[PDB]
Amino acid sequence: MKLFRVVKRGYYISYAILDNSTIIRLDEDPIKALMRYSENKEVLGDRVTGIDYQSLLKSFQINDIRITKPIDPPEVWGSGISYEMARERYSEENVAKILGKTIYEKVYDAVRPEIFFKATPNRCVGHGEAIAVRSDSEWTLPEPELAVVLDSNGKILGYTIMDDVSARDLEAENPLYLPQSKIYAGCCAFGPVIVTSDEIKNPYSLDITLKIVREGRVFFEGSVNTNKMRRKIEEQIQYLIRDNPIPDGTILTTGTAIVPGRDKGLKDEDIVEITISNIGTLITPVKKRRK
Amino acid sequence: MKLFRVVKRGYYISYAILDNSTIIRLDEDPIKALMRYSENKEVLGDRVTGIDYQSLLKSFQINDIRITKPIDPPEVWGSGISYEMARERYSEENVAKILGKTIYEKVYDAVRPEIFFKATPNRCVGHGEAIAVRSDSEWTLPEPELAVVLDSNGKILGYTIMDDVSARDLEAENPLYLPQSKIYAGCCAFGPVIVTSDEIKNPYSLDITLKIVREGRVFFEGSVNTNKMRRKIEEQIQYLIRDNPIPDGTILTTGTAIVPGRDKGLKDEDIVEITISNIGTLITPVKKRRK
Amino acid sequence: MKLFRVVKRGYYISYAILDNSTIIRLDEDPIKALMRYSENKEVLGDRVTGIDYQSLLKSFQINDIRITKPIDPPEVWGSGISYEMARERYSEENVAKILGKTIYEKVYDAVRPEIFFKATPNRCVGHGEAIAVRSDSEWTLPEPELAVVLDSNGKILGYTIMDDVSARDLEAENPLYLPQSKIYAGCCAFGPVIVTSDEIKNPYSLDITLKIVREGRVFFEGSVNTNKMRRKIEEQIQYLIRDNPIPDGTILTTGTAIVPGRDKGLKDEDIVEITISNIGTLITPVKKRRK
Amino acid sequence: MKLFRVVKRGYYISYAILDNSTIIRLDEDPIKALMRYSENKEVLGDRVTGIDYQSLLKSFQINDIRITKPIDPPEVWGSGISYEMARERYSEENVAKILGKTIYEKVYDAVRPEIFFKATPNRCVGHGEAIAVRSDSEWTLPEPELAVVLDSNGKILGYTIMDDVSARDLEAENPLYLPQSKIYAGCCAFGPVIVTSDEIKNPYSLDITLKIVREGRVFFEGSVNTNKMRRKIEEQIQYLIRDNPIPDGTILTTGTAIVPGRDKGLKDEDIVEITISNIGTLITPVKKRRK
Ligand SMILES: [Mg+2]
Ligand SMILES: [Mg+2]
Ligand SMILES: [Mg+2]
Ligand SMILES: [Mg+2]
Repeated sequence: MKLFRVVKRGYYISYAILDNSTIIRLDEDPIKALMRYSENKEVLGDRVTGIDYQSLLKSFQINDIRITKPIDPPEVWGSGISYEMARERYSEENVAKILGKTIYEKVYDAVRPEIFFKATPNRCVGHGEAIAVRSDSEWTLPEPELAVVLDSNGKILGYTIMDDVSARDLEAENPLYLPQSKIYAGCCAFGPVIVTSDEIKNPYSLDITLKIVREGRVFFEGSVNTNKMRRKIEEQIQYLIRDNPIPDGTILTTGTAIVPGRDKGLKDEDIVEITISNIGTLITPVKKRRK
Repeated sequence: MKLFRVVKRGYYISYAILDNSTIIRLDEDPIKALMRYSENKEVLGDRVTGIDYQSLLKSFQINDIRITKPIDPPEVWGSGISYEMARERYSEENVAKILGKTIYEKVYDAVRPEIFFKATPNRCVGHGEAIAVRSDSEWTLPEPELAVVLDSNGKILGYTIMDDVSARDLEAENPLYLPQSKIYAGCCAFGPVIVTSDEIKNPYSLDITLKIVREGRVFFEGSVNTNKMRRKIEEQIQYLIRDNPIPDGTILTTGTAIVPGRDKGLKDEDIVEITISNIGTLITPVKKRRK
Repeated sequence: MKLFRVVKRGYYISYAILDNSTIIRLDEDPIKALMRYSENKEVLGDRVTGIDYQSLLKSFQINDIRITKPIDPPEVWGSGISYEMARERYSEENVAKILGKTIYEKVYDAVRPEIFFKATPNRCVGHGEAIAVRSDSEWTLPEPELAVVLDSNGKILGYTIMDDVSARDLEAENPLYLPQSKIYAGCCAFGPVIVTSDEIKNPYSLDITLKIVREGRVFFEGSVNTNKMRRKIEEQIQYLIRDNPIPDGTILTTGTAIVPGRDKGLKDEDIVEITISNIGTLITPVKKRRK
Repeated sequence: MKLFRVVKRGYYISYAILDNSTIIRLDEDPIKALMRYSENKEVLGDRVTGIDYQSLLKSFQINDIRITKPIDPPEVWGSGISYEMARERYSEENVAKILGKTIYEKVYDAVRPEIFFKATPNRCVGHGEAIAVRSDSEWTLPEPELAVVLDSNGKILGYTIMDDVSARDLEAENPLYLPQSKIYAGCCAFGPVIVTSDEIKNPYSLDITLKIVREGRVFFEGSVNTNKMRRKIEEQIQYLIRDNPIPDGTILTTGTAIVPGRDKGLKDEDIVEITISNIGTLITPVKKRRK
């Protein structure tokens, strides 16, 4: 099952695609629906015709329906430095270091992984909506990541594409600026669907692709497979929930492996496109904040 | 006006003390009430007798009413290293450093202050309720701080006492562990009242006192005045709201100046008592989390 | 306990007077409060000062509070011809008769009492508000009646004063017009309080007084005691609930004994005043409807 | 457009059939939907497949959906004696009479029509649900009637079939018993659809058919056309709303022309079937109330 959501005349409607391309309009709240499917694979609703899912993916709007965030995640959390190359996330001198070894280098090996708070729902956007670059950032990069939807016990309810938008220049100036670099209006995008757990045989065998498009131009193109992830998702979940209650429908984003260069900073009117196998392609325009 | 709130048979009731010791039961939501007073000093409600505020402060419960968090803050944010001595927040080698200078040392001077995400409302507790020490922390300290209640424009609606409970050992191991050290069930307490802006002539002239009590014993006693704060509150507010919408009733906690020693780690059954001039004394029992 | 309710800035607040003239502001819905008192005499709320009940009775408004209907009764039902003299309710020829005996004459004796539907809550008014005379009525009379508040089982939760406003001319033309004569905007008023069951030792020993005031002038004055009621209230309740569910807070009005003459028809600007022992005095201005 | 409603796992869902047999699941409340269609013929929702309307009509339930009342009418009102033959509604002596002429005879001619209060929503049932015979009734008859759905101004939003269930024996004993004879649990049924105003060219040219079925047996069969209605619907509406606000979605039932004989009283397990042209057939089992 693949869940999506549209806004229509100020109200939300949720939908699900079943393997055979048939669309079901949902009776329940989409988070409730994900919890139910997790149990017995039951889906409550009616089969609809005239909802053109493929056109929604391409055009964002048809008639008076517009695709958006597939759910409102009460909380969003991130995980850091979960790939081999991620040790080198900012290799240049000026990095913070613990006795000669950099903070990122140290955390890559350490028993305890990095976990940070990413976003509240109102700070998130979806397919076809604008992500944002801070007014005081000179170097902001999108981070293509696989993300899980969780229940309150830390059980995986589904998978989706997330963009961990990061003001990389601010983080570099001082690791104490990390929350400012990560948390703001439009700092995060996800979708276009949430896929149920059975839609992915092996989460550690999916292609993640990032393209940045500037005035028709492919400004960057990069691809890494999830078989290169060295810190497993279950361990990330484990540390996130320890002494820390998370509500149903929380999203954990599992860290990036694709890092554009210092000169590949995002700017106004850019188009970020992120693809993951079996999920789809998340497309977001870019908008620079004014002082 | 000083606002407090009680839970009574599963429902909330808000109250306000006016200068002349008279108690008013509020008609409106306490956040709405704070916004209104901010405008014209109007308070909607009825004068009550038989609500013994002084006894509530001492005993927490009388009959079937219990004092608690005076509001539900939709978000709580913290500010870091805002006092002269705070450069030395963990002076010992092993600290992360940028070209010989430590991260805390650097941020104390830098134009940009430290701002981090502290808590969601359900992660907060109030007067007479238990704060918590993480199951995997060997060194947790309370941070006595002055905190402001804000509206969505960043206007100060009032002041209160906050305890920025911190797993200091985790932060020390790696500054990337800071969110884990700061954000969890019972990581934050505030109250016992919120005082309106006019109740404090000068926020930069108040005594903050911390006492930790172990089995009747004064395990620690420390006091610093707010005239020692080097980073003003308005600048902290400025950086918090930049490209970052905050809902009405958000709390910003302004940083601590009282730092107990490495051996003064909190443990089960401890009692933390925090006093600030004109506000009152916040009292919370301590509870250690089990693995 | 005596319950009243005020509207204040578009919202309701309920209050109760206890024997010793002390005022309690209620925590619960007033219907819920009546149900609870019915059980164990428990009242949930805070004692207030500065609510001048006696002034409310006289002046209707003080500052920004106005007295109104003490509850919203989901349904209001009436009982007919429950007094000895009520056989003569319209004695003049032209009355409908069953084999020489009039319909009212017949129902006075018959095993089955008269029960009719009186009003929905939005068709009711309270102390100090305008009752209404139909645009097409040439002869409308107020009917001073004792009324009970009931729960869903038909248990008496309290007593109050009701005015069964009746377009008597329409009823006289044809008994099939009775619902039009009885049910309309402002066809019904009650209050100013609801008194709990223990506030009345004997419901069959209370003085009911009707006065109609026209431009300072006592246009009518009449008084009958409830010891003259020949059809008991419990029997009226019995027939009302038979195969007929009534929601909590339903009001049954028990029939009138005071019937002004054919020439005493109500008109614009009139003031109806109804007094019952131990309850109080219901005062309503009169307003004639325009075609 | 023809509206129906199902209950499914404790929640309601509304649907509409468009001329071409296509089913639309509604976005809005069905009363809101009727008001909108009344304006510009706009319908908000999605086309569905797998909702078998014809099977619902026949079988009441399929899988986990059950047809019921198409709306919750906040109020239901009735009109009386609107057909030529209705003068003879109980011709036998013992009838109430005004100077030799019976009450029904008088009201048939009189400028003012009969209007009475019929039911609250919780006293109503729909297609496939049980109507009821009072425990103390020895002669109850169904009254097949055309009914209008109205807005607050008295504008016709649609048409439907209603059964004005009447304890005829109680009415006959005394016209003052009419409300007891008319208003009770299960005193009223309507459906199975509401048809929009354009679905009926002439309301005064429709066949109304009543059949009562006892153990497979046609116990009664009767049919009258609406071209025999002598009191027009607009006049009934006019008198209903005069000085009398009615909420959106109120139903007025326009009076019956089919009156079974004194021996045709309903009993337990009976099946009442009512047909009107262009609307459909309302089917309700019968259940006798126990003392
Ligand atoms: Mg990331
Ligand atoms: Mg702190
Ligand atoms: Mg009366
Ligand atoms: Mg009828």
